[PDB]
Amino acid sequence: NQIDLNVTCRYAGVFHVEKNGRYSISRTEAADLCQAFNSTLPTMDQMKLALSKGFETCRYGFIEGNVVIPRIHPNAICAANHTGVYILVTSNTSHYDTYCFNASAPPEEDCTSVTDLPNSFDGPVTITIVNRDGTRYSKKGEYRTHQEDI
Ligand SMILES: C[C@@H](N)c1ccc(N2CCOCC2)cc1
Repeated sequence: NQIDLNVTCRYAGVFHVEKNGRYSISRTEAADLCQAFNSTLPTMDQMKLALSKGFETCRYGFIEGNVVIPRIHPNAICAANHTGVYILVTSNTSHYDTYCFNASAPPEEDCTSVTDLPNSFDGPVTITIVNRDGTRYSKKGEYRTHQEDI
């Protein structure tokens, strides 16, 4: 019973979380997942500030109210070569990665690794935080509160 959570640098508190190496998070699971990091889904203003500090990904993820890709450098296979906070407009499907916002993170680029999952609750799952540099932090627990996401 294992969940891998690939996480990024934080930019103005905002970071990206990909579960199990594929788009697999529902909006309800995304809110619960950020809560395990003492975090919330970023507002659009929080994500725009993160972008301005250097944050970009090539993956769709939830923020509060939308699914987006923050882009700095145009790339034909990332948000169709757009820059800025690219907003997904038309999709059939509901599962994406998520972004999270930790208000206690540093104000600008924080590319140290994530070494804790501070607010996970008791549970049976081995949850592994996987950093971009490969360093891992694992803990037994659970973060999902909605049955439909388990
Ligand atoms: C580098 C180390 N002090 C550290 C950095 C970030 C985190 N996380 C906490 C959970 O939410 C995002 C950031 C944990 C520890």
